[PDB]
Amino acid sequence: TMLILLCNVNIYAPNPLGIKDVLIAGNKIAAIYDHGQGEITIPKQWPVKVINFDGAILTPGFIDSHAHITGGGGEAGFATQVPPVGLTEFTHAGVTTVVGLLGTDDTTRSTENLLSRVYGLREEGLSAYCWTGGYHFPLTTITGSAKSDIAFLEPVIGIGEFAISDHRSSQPTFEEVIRLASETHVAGLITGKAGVIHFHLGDGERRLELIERAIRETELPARVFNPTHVNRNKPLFEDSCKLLSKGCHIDLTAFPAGTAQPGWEACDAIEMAVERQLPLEQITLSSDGGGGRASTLGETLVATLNKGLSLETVLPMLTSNVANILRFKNKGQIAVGFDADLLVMNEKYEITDVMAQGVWHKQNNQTMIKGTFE
Amino acid sequence: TMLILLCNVNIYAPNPLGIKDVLIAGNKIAAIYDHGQGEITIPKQWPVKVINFDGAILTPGFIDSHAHITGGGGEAGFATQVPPVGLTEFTHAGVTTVVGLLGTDDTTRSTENLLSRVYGLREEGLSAYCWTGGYHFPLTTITGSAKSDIAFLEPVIGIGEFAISDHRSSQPTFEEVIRLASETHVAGLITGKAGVIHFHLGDGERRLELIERAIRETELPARVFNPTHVNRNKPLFEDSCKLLSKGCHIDLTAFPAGTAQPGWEACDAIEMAVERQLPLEQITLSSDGGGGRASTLGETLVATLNKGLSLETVLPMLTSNVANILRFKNKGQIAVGFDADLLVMNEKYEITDVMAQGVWHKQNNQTMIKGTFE
Ligand SMILES: [Zn+2]
Ligand SMILES: [Zn+2]
Ligand SMILES: [Zn+2]
Ligand SMILES: [Zn+2]
Repeated sequence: TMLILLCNVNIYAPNPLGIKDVLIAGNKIAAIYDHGQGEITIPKQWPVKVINFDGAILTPGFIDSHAHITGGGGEAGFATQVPPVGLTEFTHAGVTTVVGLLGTDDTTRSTENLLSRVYGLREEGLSAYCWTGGYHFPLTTITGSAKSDIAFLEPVIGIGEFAISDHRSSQPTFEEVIRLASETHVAGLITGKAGVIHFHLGDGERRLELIERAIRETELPARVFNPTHVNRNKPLFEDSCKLLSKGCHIDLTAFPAGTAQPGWEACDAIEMAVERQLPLEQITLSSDGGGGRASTLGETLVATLNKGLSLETVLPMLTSNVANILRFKNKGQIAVGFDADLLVMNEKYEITDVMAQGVWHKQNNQTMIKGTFE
Repeated sequence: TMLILLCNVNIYAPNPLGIKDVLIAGNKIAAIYDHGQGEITIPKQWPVKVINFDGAILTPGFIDSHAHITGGGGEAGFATQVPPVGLTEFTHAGVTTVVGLLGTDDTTRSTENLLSRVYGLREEGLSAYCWTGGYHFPLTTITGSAKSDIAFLEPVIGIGEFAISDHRSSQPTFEEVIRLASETHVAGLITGKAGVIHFHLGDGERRLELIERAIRETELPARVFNPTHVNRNKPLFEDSCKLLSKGCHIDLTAFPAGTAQPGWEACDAIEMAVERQLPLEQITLSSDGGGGRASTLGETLVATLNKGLSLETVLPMLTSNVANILRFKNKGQIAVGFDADLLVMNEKYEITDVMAQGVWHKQNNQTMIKGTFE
């Protein structure tokens, strides 16, 4: 039914509001107000469903800016192509918005594949967007240019994951990179969309040089440049922390626990950023799912809380911080007028309930909706 | 506010429902129920606006399937290119959904212009779609084929307005036409969209021969072939009425009252269809606005009600019959779950209030929203 009243929820918006009741109307958050119960009169003719959550934590849904929705892989032979990621692999991990991309294999996979799968996820109830262009130069696009792709394909928000400082990159020049950045930036103005270039970083010692030079030498705003994997090695993390001062958002990768290799686990990188007093609103977390599994997002969250960080310190990294850089004006907050994408968590931060666009995909820890072929 | 309660409305859905109360929740119709005498208590914390209409007629918004949103013209020199049609030219005529197209001038105007303007009108709060391809062959498209424009550009729903039996046509062959129809039909299957070819008819004596042949000789469903301007001359209208038996929707043009003269005024054609016991669900009316003004849709409606036809007979031709052929599953009806696209009319059938996606564009005879540059 179309109106859902969520009573007695302890809201992290991500900022803590305390105990509230929330009215959902269709796919939107319509009201948030101090908790009552028996003293409210609901008209009998209105289709309202009332759920009492007994003070459970409610958070916005996670926005995963980096997922290989078509499947990634292929770097160890053709048998290593990962199949497309099922709906429930996102929704059950608390992901209510996904941004898809191609990675190393933009030779056998196409943007048509990517965008098709965005529409398919949208048809199944998930919010979904994608990055055009891919990993290599020349770019992989539908229309022949990034500029035209971002302008005319509504779900295309920018260029990604474009590779720098990696043995698998195209060895892009400074001139190539700043031209791509101009394209996405301008397309963002034309469209109101993110207008960012999301960079895959490898383990090359040149690290962020290209981005540092772009911001120092050119007029392109620093927010256009969005490096990911920045916790993959320690010198790179250190340089990424410095780049915050310029105004970039940086994206950590939620590596499977015990896998962060010679870099930092994401929970440790976040602990470091907190201690250092870095601008936390500029830091985000993504899964690399399909490339990775989206459940590492919540695992990283719980590992952080386990260190003694507060939910409101870390939760923006999965929600409002992502929506700010990606210009998703209606996502990432539990606030009136925003989309009804929300999670309920129990006291050990397991996600028990998942709502996407006002529809339950998981409720009382049970699957309500699964993908067509799951 | 995000909930609006429309009280004491006489609903034509288009089917007559009698007097009701209607709850709008964001952009959707959430409840429709019997108008009682006692005012109901609405919880004070919920942002609900209540509005009383004293029994006024409420209808779905008009869906205009044929408008030159960029402007048309150009057929008498370059100074005849019409400027883009303002937002209010649609809303104030009761048009809450428009489908744009290019016409004779697909040489100086592009699908990029068209689709840009679709997104513009959506940003201003109109629902808007477009036809790709245009008038001539080879087609005008963004991606270089209709099939790929329909598959990957969300707002693109089919091919139009493709000219047959007209001195300005490309003199298309049967093989050309059926291949186009194949493209749009399959793209409709892939996407769920209309998957139709909307044909501009001229005054050529060959009339609908190419369509008739396609239906007779091939497996293409009749609903694929959607001729417009079928009232423009009398023999064409006679042939278009026969095409209803094959299962095609046919589209009448709401010519300005002075002016249909070799053919039939749209109100006279509608009256003939009713009298002749034709399948009225298969007949639509569009404005050719920009090409033409959307206010002729209302004018036609009023002219047919003055002949003594009923509002429930004619109103589907502006609303549900259009939604049916174009596969707009959430438009065209005042029913729970459909989009909150609604008109209120006075007893002279003048449009006093216009709601698009739950937002008022006209209220009590006053403009509430205008276009950016109107
Ligand atoms: Zn990567
Ligand atoms: Zn990746
Ligand atoms: Zn025409
Ligand atoms: Zn026209």
